[PDB]
Amino acid sequence: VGEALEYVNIGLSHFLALPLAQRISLIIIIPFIYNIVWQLLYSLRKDRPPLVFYWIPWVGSAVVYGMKPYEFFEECQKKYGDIFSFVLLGRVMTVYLGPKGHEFVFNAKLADVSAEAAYAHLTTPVFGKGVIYDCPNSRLMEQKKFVKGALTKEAFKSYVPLIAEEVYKYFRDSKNFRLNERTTGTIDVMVTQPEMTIFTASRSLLGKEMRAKLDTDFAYLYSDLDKGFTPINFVFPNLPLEHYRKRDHAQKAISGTYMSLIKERRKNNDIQDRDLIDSLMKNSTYKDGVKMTDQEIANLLIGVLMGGQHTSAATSAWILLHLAERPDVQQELYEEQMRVLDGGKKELTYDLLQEMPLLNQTIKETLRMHHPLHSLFRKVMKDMHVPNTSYVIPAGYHVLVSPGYTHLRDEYFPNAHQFNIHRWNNDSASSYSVGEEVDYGFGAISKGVSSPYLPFGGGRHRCIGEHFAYCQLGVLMSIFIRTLKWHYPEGKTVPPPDFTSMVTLPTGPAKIIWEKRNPEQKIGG
Ligand code: HEM
Ligand SMILES: CCN(CC)c1ccc2cc(C(=O)NC[C@](O)(Cn3cncn3)c3ccc(F)cc3F)c(=O)oc2c1
Ligand SMILES: OC[C@H]1O[C@@H](O)[C@H](O)[C@@H](O)[C@@H]1O
Repeated sequence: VGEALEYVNIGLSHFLALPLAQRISLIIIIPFIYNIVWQLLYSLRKDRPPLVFYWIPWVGSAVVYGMKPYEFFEECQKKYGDIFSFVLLGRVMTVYLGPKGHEFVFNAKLADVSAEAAYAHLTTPVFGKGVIYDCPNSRLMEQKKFVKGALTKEAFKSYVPLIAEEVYKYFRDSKNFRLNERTTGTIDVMVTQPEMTIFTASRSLLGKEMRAKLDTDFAYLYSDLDKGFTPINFVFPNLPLEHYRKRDHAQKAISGTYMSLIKERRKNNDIQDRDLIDSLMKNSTYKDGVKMTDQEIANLLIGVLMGGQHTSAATSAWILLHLAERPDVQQELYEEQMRVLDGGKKELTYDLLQEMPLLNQTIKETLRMHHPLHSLFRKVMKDMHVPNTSYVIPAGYHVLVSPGYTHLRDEYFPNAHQFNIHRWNNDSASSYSVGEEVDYGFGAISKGVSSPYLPFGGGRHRCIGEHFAYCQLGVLMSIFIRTLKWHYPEGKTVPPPDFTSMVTLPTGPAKIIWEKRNPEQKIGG
């Protein structure tokens, strides 16, 4: 042994007498070989879920998971079952597919997992400090409560005409439409839908003043900030490049605009119930008496508007794209519009939107086939035992849940790759809590999260924007259906999703051809 330990020291010094080319070679080949050896030893472990084999250390399965995560999940499921782990850019990700996985991740105890440890670098450089994932979970819960106070049924009743006004304004003024001058045209829906989404959301949630700013060069800052909302932030949140300086500058200037309005309303004591800014000005004191700063209010507004921006814009893009090859669905939806709105002689209201089940089923079905968020993550903070298994998920791992994968499984949605709005007949609610409820701080929500359909997540991190999204999408599609027909250019069909973007938006350019149902119809103003 003593002689062996001498030759270890000798071996260590001979390593350094190696030619530098042979040294860097060993610096590479040794981790490769050890990674394989480590995986082979790891597969022996019975308190660990199977780990997907991978050749490149640290990188792991990043390429196949990044580009086609559902195909990746399906292959891993056949080989290993519903629980399995894979390496992703230096992280170990433990996936739990299906309703039991929804339950394991979305209902995990607060002390067991942390969303903000998974997401802080993704969002904080875009939204700003002190909100969403740049704060403890208890602050997030109350921020969600504050925002939900502007998302009441009475708010939605007031938002519907404002959103309708913005859609008609876009049809009238946008170069993509100009309905008073053109009866047919071609659009890229990943151009039109982001613009319609920010116009309708800024007008209703942010209010008249902030919508007005979008008619100026200030809109360029929104574009700059929006570019900053990218999954590259997971690995490179800050780099000395113009991309990041334009983003940071936009965050400062946009939040500065929000703060200017806030401080001006406070100065004049002009604080009503007009928008989410009014609401947060009156309702943003935490339960320990600490008040959100004006900077934090502005940053929360950015986060809310930006999250709702990308999910909603992608979703209305997918609705239009699925309907472009379904003139039968367009026709059905049009008949429902004519019946509910008395041939168009009734103005659309929030109440009447609730009397349009087929419209709401079309949104529901689009969200089944196109979950905007294919993977939701948490960092594991304490060792977690997987029930009915011998598995223990150790702290330092991440858990990954994918309701969007199960949305596309035949076992839960027969013919899952068929767009069929009638699978939701007499089940047209955006979601339906069936039994026991629980309040994490922002209102009672469903205690169970085992539904195979979870477009809005569940548990403490559940979306609070579901009813706003349905309101916004409902008004927008109601008007689209009543005003236009649309179809594909010859030989085109629904594009595949881009799974590497911030949401699973359509791979572009995704073009449709519209035509006015009434070429003589004029939009005033
Ligand atoms: C069709 C549209 C949308 C879909 C499918 C959707 C989906 C989701 C999902 C799956 C989650 C859970 C995230 C997780 O568990 O990690 C979530 C959370 C959230 N969403 Fe949405 N969302 C949509 C629109 C919106 C809108 C319009 C807003 C704002 C008005 C919004 C704001 C939020 C917020 C504040 C959270 C809470 C994040 C947390 O607690 O960690 N979402 N959303
Ligand atoms: C490369 C592919 N991969 C795998 C690594 C990706 C890619 C992008 C993402 C984005 C995610 C994401 O943006 N989550 C945050 C969000 O929940 C979104 N959101 C909910 N409702 C509306 N927006 C949120 C919640 C609250 C809010 F105030 C703003 C928000 F933005 C995510 O979770 O995972 C990802 C995984
Ligand atoms: O969002 C518009 C408004 O909705 C109202 O019902 C809320 O009570 C207000 O706080 C909010 O400003």
